Amino acid sequence: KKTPPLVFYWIPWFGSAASYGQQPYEFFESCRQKYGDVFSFMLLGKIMTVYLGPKGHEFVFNAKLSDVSAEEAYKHLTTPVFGTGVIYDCPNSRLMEQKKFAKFALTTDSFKRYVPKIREEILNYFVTDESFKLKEKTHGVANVMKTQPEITIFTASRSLFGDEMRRIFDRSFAQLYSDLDKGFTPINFVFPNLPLPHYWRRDAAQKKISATYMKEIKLRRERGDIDPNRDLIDSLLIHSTYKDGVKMTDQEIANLLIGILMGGQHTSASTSAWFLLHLGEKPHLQDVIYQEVVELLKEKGGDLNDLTYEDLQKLPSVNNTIKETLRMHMPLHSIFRKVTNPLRIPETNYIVPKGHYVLVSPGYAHTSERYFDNPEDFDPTRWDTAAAKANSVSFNSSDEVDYGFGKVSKGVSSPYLPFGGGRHRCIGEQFAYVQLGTILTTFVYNLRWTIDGYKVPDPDYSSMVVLPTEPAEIIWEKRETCMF
Ligand SMILES: CC[C@@H]([C@H](C)O)n1ncn(-c2ccc(N3CCN(c4ccc(OC[C@@H]5CO[C@@](Cn6cncn6)(c6ccc(F)cc6F)C5)cc4)CC3)cc2)c1=O
Ligand code: HEM
Repeated sequence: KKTPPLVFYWIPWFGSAASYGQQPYEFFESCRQKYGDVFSFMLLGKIMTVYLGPKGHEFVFNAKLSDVSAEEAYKHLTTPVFGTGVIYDCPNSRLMEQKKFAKFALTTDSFKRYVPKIREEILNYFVTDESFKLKEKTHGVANVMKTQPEITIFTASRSLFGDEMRRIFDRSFAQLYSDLDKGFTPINFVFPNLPLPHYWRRDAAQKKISATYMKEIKLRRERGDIDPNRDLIDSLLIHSTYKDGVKMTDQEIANLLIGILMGGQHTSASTSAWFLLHLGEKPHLQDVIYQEVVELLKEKGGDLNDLTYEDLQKLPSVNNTIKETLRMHMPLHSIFRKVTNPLRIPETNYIVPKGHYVLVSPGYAHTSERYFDNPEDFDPTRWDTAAAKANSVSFNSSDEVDYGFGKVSKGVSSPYLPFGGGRHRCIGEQFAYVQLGTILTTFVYNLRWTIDGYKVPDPDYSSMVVLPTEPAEIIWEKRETCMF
């Protein structure tokens, strides 16, 4: 009566890892139907306490700074991958402000600039890459698991870092990111640093990529032109001063960029991968977006005026599509807080011993039939003339709160929380809809793809983000054959 019911573990230290590791939303539901909303289950030595539904969103995201802590849970996943000093390798208050700094490059004025850039890179890929080669080919097959992470990393790189850094990638140093990218695996949670080639190439890579950003930060500064609020590198050059007057070192700034680049790239890659495969099973939907985009362009020329950020606003169908994939495949299937003081689940007789791991999964409610009718059908129409990414789209108090990076909703009690809530809330929400929006609109305008006498592959949950199975590929044709 004082603790949540810990459950059976197939092999004990191993715990429920396979059932949960194989499918969390299924595993969660099986327990719910005979224990209720909260229950514990052990995993890799660490036992896991879960709270399902909106109320579990409140108890976790809105937990006091003293009761839980995300630094503890994420430290080894990120630090060895990004670097020291920043993001979970520092007090919470340092993290909060590092958000404030970064947000200055994620504003409406930046976004208007980012869209043409982001589109321009996509068009580079359509031509130069073997997957498409639109200039010479009219048919094609694209492995979305290859293309999307490359398109996402090139688009993010160009928007947030600039054109000098995007030209540096055209080289072998591209490799260094593949090596650091491999370092970013849930295998870190338990194995942070081992002596085999993987971990060495990963530490080496980090230090060389950190140097690359340090040198560009250096020159961009001394050269003396950091004036346009061009990007994320500019905004950290001018804002990197904490409350107390302490100032981030340039290596620390460099590690933050790496953190944010890889952080944003993985999540956004999944979602673009997923709405390509899903849009491919239902090509009817692609033509909905295509008609809407052409009607917006108006009378002649494929586009009367190349599509802008403001225009991206006027396209509910594009935005509704992004909301549906984030519902059906929230890249982050489970979010953790390590418990630092015993917690008294209210409207309950439970204490969560200190030292347990607290797991919240908005994705469950997203996939849940208890909260969405026909939850496993890809139907973006369910968003009824409501294309907003977020608002207090659910109940309880939704008044505002400031944790040090801008005022944010107090109430997190919604079934749909793809970007989370509370202090660790995502700051990249609007950058994603822009980036993904531009990828989507650029894709349908030039290509019409399909899905090979089949339907969407089963998701793999064994990595950072929820990704598709190995033979994941779309077969494209051209909506207009002659353009160069
Ligand atoms: C079946 C055999 C079995 C045995 C074991 O072999 N087995 N096999 C396989 N598995 C297996 C494999 C994996 C798991 N994982 C459980 C834990 N999951 C996970 C996912 C995401 C996480 O997020 C980390 C942070 C959160 O915020 C981010 C992200 N972000 C938000 N916006 C942008 N980025 C962030 C923030 C800000 C930044 F600036 C940067 C950032 F990055 C980073 C944390 C944890 C992964 C799956 C479980 C089981 C097994 O159990
Ligand atoms: C669809 C794409 C994205 C999704 C679904 C997403 C989702 C989330 C979620 C759920 C969290 C909360 C994690 C937690 O509570 O522990 C989060 C945090 C965060 N995200 Fe994102 N994110 C996305 C893209 C981005 C991008 C593009 C950036 C940067 C440009 C970004 C930066 C962050 C940061 C800095 C945090 C805060 C980490 C913390 O407070 O501990 N995310 N994101």
